[PDB]
Amino acid sequence: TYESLYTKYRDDSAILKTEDYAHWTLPTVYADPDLREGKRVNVRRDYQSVGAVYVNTLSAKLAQVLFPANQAFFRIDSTGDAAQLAEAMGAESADLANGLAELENTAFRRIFLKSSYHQLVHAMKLLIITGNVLLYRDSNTGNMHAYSIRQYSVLRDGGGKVLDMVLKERTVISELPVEARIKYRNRKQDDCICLYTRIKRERRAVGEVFVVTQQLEDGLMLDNLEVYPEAICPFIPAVWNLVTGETYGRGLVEDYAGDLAKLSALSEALALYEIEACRVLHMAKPGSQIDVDSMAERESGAWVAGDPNGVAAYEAGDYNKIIALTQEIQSIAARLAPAFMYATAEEIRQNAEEAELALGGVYSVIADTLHIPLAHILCWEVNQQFINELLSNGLTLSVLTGVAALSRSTDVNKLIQAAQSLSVILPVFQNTPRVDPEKILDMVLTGFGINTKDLYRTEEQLQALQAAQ
Amino acid sequence: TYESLYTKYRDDSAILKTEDYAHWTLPTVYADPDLREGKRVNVRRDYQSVGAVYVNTLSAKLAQVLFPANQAFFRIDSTGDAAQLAEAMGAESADLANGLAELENTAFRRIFLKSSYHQLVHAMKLLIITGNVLLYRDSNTGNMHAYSIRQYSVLRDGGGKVLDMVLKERTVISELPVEARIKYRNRKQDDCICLYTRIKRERRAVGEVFVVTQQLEDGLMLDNLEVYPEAICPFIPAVWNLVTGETYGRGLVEDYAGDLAKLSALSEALALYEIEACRVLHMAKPGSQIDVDSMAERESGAWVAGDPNGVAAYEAGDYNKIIALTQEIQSIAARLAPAFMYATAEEIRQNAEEAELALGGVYSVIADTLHIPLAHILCWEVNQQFINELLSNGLTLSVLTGVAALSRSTDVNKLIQAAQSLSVILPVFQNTPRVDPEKILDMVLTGFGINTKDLYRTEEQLQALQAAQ
Repeated sequence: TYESLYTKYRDDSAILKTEDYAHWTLPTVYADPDLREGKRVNVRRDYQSVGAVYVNTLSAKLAQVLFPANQAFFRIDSTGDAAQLAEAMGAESADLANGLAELENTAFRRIFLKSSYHQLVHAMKLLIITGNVLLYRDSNTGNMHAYSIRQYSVLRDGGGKVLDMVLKERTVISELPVEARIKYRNRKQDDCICLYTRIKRERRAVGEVFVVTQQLEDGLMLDNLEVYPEAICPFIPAVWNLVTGETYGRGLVEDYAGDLAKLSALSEALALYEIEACRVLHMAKPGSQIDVDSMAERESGAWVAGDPNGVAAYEAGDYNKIIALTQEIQSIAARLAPAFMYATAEEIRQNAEEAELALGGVYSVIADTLHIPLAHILCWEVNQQFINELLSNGLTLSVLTGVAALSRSTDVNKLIQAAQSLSVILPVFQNTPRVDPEKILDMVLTGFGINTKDLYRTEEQLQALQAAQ
Repeated sequence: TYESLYTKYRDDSAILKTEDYAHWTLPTVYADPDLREGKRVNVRRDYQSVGAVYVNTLSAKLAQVLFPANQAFFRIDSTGDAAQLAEAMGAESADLANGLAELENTAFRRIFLKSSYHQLVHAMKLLIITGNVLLYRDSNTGNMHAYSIRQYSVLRDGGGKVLDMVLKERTVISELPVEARIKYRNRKQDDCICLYTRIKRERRAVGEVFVVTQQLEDGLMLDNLEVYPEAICPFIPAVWNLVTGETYGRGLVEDYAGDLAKLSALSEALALYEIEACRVLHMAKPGSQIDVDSMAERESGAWVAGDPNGVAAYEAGDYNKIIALTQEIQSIAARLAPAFMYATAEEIRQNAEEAELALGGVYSVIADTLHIPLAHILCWEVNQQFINELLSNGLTLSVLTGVAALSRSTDVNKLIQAAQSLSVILPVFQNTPRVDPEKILDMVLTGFGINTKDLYRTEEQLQALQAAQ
């Protein structure tokens, strides 16, 4: 009876309010799937297209910053406890730094298989306009899909923890498993049948757990029970702005509804004036001597008798109004521009920082709510054994995010500077025997923020080098 | 009776609505083939030509970005499972990297044989204007063809999976096989006869399958049964924008119909004024002393008696209206410009990124829906055995797309930078024996994102080099 839960957990007020926001920017992203059965039903548009362009540009731009195509978007600290991390893979105490880097480098490419990038862009659009999205990642094939709030509903506490979810989907009988298709032997046409999925949180001895099950419209279960640890669950609900106490988030467009509402009416008035500007009439002045028939029926080049100014073109003075309205609309549009950001790894650094400045602190929220689970899922896909050992014991991987994934990104810059300075300081002091070069080295290296333990040689290596002479 | 299915699967509303979009941009691309039998039937044009220029420019530009002429448009990851991939070709563990690169480099040239590029451009036009296209690739010869929704119809579930298709085509009796031409012995003229093809999805033990069959108008089958795995099917339906629940997609032009509709009327009014500006009349003022006969019939150079201002040229004041209308039309046209993008491998990178920014996230959709099957088809054409082994077992090739085919494109840039930095850091630290050069190497290389396993020498090679002394 998952239909009962699905209906119970909905919020009609938010669904009804979020129609205008879509109507002002991109109506086709928020279309109701329950009013159509495979045929077009018309969708109306608005008198202005500024919102569409702004939203398209911002959604396209956000994808490049969050998911760069030539470097990983997450880093592993590993400073917590190297013992267990090294014991899981079975490597030396120092080879962990190389192994983690190899895993991170080889893992992030998996996000570009089987059209995931397009779904990511669609999810960004959904988050910007409606502020809610559910993301499903299939490990067997490598494909993803994004859903709107018209196909799912969630339940959470006052503290924000998600407790339950239900998802609706439509299909046909031919797609069902052989076990369940023995029933419904009649009516084996391409008739549509609904399917429901439920995700529920539960706790076992070694931690919390998510349980997945499925059911048809008429109560019948379909087995397929699966259990995942909370860290590697394939379902990811996300929010843009979440007011404490509520269940669903809010979008960026909701903060700027007044300007769009004030712009649509001006656009309508401009359209009315432009349509009025298409009257082509010629007026014959009354009280003037003219020969209308000859003027209107003679071939070009003839001579006629009458005043050379007895006929004039219709004039209403509506051009100045168009000129005036255009300037006001342009001024409002320009004033709205900054809010929507309309205009080597360091380039990505600066772009992300400027996105932080423009958005106001949501880039960090998006990074926090998306980067953490995807990293675990991809790492599990690339190496099952290593993650299985970590989850069974209870401890979990540490990941850095929030414009802070520069752990292995821009350390070479801090080494180049040290090398440049060491080439200027050491040539001097070579003659003076009172200054120890080792202390200068140990001061300069630590000054720039480099852990000397990853560069200095061990005692055994020095002894071997001295012996090899 | 494939005619019944063909008629059943059509959507008349979309077909009737999509006429205006073609009429505003390029009427000849959407002409009905069932109203003509080999003779011209006139096609009407519109008062404005902005849409035609914009569509031509965008369609021409899109082809260069998607299908560059001097590098492959797809890359193979191979990180999934090198065991089976190496076992299929019969190569070593490390020679796979070279073999895959060779295959990718030698495969992509096949797209330029026998006039495929023109069909690709036509398909891009069709996608932009109507948002639907069916693409057929013939392996025997190397030619392609593109069809509009006036010649085919498709069926899909609520989830978007395509289940069935039907295609219509016209020909003559002389083209039929000898087996079927024994019938229809009479009427062996060049009379036109229709032909129908059906593509249906079905599942067998080792995966899903597509079945192709043909039939004439009068029920008679023509044999030619063929079976393809779903991955290497030669038919590819595509969409530009697909609203969940519906069957056919939507085009880019549909988002900007209001501006074009508002522009056509202004163009008509401008044409009316321009036609009015062709009245050449001379008016003889009433109440003035003049000698009209002498003025109008004497040779040039004569002297006449009369006022020097008794005759004036006709004046209606319609020039200012032309000046005004031109500015408004130009302003609207300029405002429409950005939406249609009107204005070394890195150049292609930047061009594709800017296309991503302008379009709003469709470049990725087009790449996802076109690159994946064409890669498999071309690879099968260049090497049948390798693909046959992979498909029989069940596993499939992994391909990267969505402005993410840079796997083997721009790795040399990340190596040049490392080489430049290594030439500045290693000259220093040569005197200090406390810093190990190997650790600096292993840090700098991994910092830029290079898998050291493809550069470092193995233990055996080092031993051999040491012995060779």
